[PDB]
Amino acid sequence: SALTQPPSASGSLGQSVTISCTGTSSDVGGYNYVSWYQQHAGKAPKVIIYEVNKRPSGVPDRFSGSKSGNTASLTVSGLQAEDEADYYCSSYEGSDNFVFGTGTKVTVL
Ligand SMILES: O=C(O)c1cc(/N=N/c2ccc(S(=O)(=O)Nc3ccccn3)cc2)ccc1O
Repeated sequence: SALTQPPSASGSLGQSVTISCTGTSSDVGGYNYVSWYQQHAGKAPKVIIYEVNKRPSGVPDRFSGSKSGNTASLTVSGLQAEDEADYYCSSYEGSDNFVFGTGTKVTVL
């Protein structure tokens, strides 16, 4: 029981990176309650997106979410050096329960 994410992804500075988060019709595909977290090495996780494509305050406009079917995604557009980090998704999966993805390490070329 984990959501599927690519282990790693790279992009050039100023370009975009997209990270997918694939589950099933019982979680990612069944609800609009996908969240994304950014974690720099040895630091606490930052909430970047909730409810598929809502941003907390302080998250730049260049981070966005989308979802189609059983796959949600996070795009980091206008890639900056500080965007190098591990990124995790999560979903609601029914009955007051949540499930996390396995994480993607994003590097800048
Ligand atoms: O500042 C904020 O906006 C802020 C927002 C935060 N959002 N946290 C989350 C984390 C996950 C979700 S979610 O995509 O799972 N959505 C939901 C929605 C309703 C019930 C359960 N889950 C929803 C909100 C958490 C802390 C904060 O400070």
